[PDB]
Amino acid sequence: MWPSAKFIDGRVAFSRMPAERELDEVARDFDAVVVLVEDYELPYSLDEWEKRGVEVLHGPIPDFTAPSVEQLLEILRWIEERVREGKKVLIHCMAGLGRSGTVGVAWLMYSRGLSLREALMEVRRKRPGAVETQEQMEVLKELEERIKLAAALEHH
Ligand SMILES: [Cl-]
Repeated sequence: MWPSAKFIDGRVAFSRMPAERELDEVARDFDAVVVLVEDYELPYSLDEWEKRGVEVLHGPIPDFTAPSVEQLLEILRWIEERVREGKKVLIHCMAGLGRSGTVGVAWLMYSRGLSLREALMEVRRKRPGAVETQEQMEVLKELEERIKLAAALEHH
């Protein structure tokens, strides 16, 4: 297991950007990768993943910014489809902090129904620093309220 990978359940991890020399290892350990960096941040083409038999969702998010709630939910749905096929999924930004941490917190709230508080404490335990900006934090409250609101519809 790639030591940079920070697992938030048995199948999904977040990390920093693998370097090109790290790709063979990351590919032996993961079947799918959600790449959250922008093109100019990458030091190799995303074909390198394809060549190694790894499925890619490229969901670029400019650094120190936040996805919208709809980008987040799109990423979550794709992660869920792969987990269902028996895959392991790595989510990665550049530093392993704000962007990939924001998605990882979103993954715990969606898949396990934990509060933003409990999810954020789990992600920070694995990587202190994660979720960097207040826009990142805001989108997570936005998502939390939507999750509560959707769970409330199902009760009544
Ligand atoms: Cl919704």
